[PDB]
Amino acid sequence: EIVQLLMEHEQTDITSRDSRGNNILHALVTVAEDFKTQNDFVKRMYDMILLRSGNWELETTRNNDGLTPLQLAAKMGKAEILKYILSREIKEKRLRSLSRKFTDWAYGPVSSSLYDLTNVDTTTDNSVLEITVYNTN
Amino acid sequence: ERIWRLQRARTILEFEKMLPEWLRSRFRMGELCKVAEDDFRLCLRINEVKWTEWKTHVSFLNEDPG
Amino acid sequence: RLKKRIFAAVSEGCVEELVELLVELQELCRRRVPDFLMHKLTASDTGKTCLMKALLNINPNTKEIVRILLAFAEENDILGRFINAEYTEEAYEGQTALNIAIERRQGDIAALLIAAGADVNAHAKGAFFNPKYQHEGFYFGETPLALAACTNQPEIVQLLMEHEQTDITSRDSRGNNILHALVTVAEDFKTQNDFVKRMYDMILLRSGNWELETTRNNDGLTPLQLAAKMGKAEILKYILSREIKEKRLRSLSRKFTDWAYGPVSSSLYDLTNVDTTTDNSVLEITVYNTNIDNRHEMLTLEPLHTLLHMKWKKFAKHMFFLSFCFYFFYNITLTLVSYYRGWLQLLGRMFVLIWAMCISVKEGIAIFLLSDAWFHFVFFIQAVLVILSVFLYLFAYKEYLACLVLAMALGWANMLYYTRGFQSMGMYSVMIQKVILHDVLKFLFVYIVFLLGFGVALASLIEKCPKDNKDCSSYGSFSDAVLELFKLTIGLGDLNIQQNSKYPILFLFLLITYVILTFVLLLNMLIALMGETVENVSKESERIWRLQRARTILEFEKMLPEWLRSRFRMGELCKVAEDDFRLCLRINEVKWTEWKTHVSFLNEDPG
Repeated sequence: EIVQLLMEHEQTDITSRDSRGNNILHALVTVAEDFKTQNDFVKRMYDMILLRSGNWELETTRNNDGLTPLQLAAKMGKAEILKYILSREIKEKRLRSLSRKFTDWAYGPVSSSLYDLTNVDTTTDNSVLEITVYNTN
Repeated sequence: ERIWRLQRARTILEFEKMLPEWLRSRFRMGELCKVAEDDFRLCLRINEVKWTEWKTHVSFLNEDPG
Repeated sequence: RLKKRIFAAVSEGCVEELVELLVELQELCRRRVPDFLMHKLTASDTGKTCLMKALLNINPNTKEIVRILLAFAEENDILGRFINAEYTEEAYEGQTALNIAIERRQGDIAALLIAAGADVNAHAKGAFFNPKYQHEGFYFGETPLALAACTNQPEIVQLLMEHEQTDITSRDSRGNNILHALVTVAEDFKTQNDFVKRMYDMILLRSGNWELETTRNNDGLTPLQLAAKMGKAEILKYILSREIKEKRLRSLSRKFTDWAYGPVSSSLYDLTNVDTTTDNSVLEITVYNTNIDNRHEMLTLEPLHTLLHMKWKKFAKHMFFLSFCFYFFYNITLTLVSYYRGWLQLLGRMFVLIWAMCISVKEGIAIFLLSDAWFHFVFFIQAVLVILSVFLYLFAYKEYLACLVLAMALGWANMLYYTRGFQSMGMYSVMIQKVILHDVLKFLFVYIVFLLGFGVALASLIEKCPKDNKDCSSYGSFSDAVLELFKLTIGLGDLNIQQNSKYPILFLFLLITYVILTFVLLLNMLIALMGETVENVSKESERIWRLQRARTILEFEKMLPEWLRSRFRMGELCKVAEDDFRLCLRINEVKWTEWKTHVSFLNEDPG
């Protein structure tokens, strides 16, 4: 409730970056732990905030360590938030451009979905796939 | 099995990092697909079959299944 | 200009006004006719009508759009060619506007189209609707009724069957009728939650006949035999025992209750295409079909289990034991011939050559029809070695004794095949057979690589000249080193500081590492792994042995004469209905769980 109050407030700045460089999504990633602990309310808040401000601005930024909240979830050990972020299906046709997974065609039970490799597929400098493999911590 | 998948994975990425820049770009797993009006992004196709939950398909990309 | 505004107008459907307006411009522009409006209103490349493109996109206004389209097409009397039009493209060929409304789960529009004269019998044969390499494509059957059935839509199925013009018995391009289609689809309970069995029942009970289930697709299979070829157990249990309670359609059941009194009841099963009096039956397929690996649960079903049991108790037991005797005497005579090298050779050796030739011919014929058959290779190799040793004994050569004794030892290794007649030893030999495959081989590979490593490791150090003393240098070429290591594993090998080895410390270290890597590590690892496999195999070993025993049973059955085979003829004639006489198998049962008054039964007097 308080989150919706603050975002609905016209003066709130959703994209604000704290002293560490983290915006709100980085913060939600550095927190979230596991299902046996938090019962997964962080994924819900992450979705809520993204859908509430339509943009790639939040998820494309970088904290002072030079990481997007996706790459940050890769550096840290957070699987439950990474599955969510890494496959998103947004059903509402307005905000559907924010999804990372799409259904190319579906007929009966058979369906061919489609995934987005931008920061994943290791055509970039440090991607999600290089981190999850070479990260020994 | 998961541990072996991890080791195999690290070998795979090593061999990828040992390739020339052009031969590396020769493979380039994925394909260009048009998601939205201005959005063209490299995508990876995965086919699925699910008998559990049925629905009328509304949001999709192409009408004609290929 | 005009067409694209229409296709986009129905695709969007957010504005039905400019659909009415654009259509009005079409009718006014029609004053130049039925074929014209179809050409202008139908996409020429793919043959897609606007009605198709209107159904492909489901928005809340779609129903009214379809109504407007059908009224506009009826006002010009194009309604006949307008609905029944279909894709001309190679991949989508045959698809009609009804397949789309059924695929998208729209019941109202499907009804409107049916009542509007839509073809319910239209087969859609594309490359997409008849896929090879099933990853990309969907095969539901060609007919629409098969689509509504395979997609789990009971209402639309009842609509189509209640429609007088639908043909239930239609056979698609592959030869499959609707029941074949339901069989090629159904998977398992953990996946589909078993709605296919329900639809199969629904369709059978809806059209009373044996016509559907007695037909054959172009591969020559009934939907029962097809469920046997494929791995489908859940549909096969259903089909294979059916109890239909309604007295009208009761003639379609494959299981009947002969009599029931209190808890005790004697049911009765139907063996027609099951019991292997036909060419390829349900029982021959589930056994000899190697493409499944579901055959565990396949042979535990109701009639099959007791068919195998009854055959064993009738004949296959005595043929199996008898075979054991004739092979046992053979191998003894083979040993007594091998051990002592007047009239003993003349008496026995002839029989050795005879029965060896018989094994060679029979196992050879069986090996021409090709991990289950691995014995047929071994017995054949034995027979080849025996008769070969006989040829080299008649001819003058010294190599005959080698083949003879090797054949003998191989024979005593082939005693194992006859342990499958007993339950306690059968499961044992099964567990051995799996241990050799999963565990021991991995050990022997990684061990032989070490023998080959340390062999050349040590031979090069002991490689110094013996100085014409064979006892000074214990290690000659690479052979003696490997042999000495294998001695050391048994405890025979001689471990000492060796003269002629210029590096006695390195030598000793490199040998101790061999002992450690072998014993305290890689040999115990094997024991742990075997301890892991025994736990998983202990559950399925009985079923596996039941499978092997089953294949032996069917083999002995196929080796009988036509008359002696018909002498047994498991089952009995029983009168199910007025004209129905069918060979049946009786199975007595006692169930305390659920009580009911017995209404449908066969005889009143329990016997």
